[PDB]
Amino acid sequence: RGSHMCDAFVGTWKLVSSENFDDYMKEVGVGFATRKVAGMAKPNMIISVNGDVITIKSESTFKNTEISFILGQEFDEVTADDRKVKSTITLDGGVLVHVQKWDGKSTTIKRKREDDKLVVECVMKGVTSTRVYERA
Ligand SMILES: O=C(O)c1cc(F)ccc1Nc1cccc(Cl)c1-c1ccccc1
Repeated sequence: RGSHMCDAFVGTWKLVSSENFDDYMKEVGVGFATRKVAGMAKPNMIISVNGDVITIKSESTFKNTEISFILGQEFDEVTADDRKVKSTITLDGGVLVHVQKWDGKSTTIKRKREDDKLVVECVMKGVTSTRVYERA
């Protein structure tokens, strides 16, 4: 089994900057106490690929979470803020596009490589948050 373009995401990443994330969590519907505690967190993101299966882990003082998935195939996810969502992740021109649907709501998380960084864009309606990660 050979290399894949998405191996560019593989590695250990740490959060280095965040913008508008509190507003993004508000639009998602995250309650007060969770927003305050989660807004303080500096998560590590650990991405690995094994065959068709991509695994993304998030570790922080707030919560430790993990998702494993195959591109284009819907799965059940319990988010860090305790939402139970249906998720589908696909590869669009080098960008991992992650859509979560729940309670009639929808949010989109994009992960992309920019220079030596992994840039995350969290979009909920008209509210966007940027989370920038660097190699740990
Ligand atoms: O935290 C990131 O950067 C991130 C990146 C992603 F690609 C996808 C999700 C992310 N985090 C969250 C999304 C919604 C709600 C919450 Cl509470 C979190 C969250 C906050 C603090 C610690 C752990 C998780």
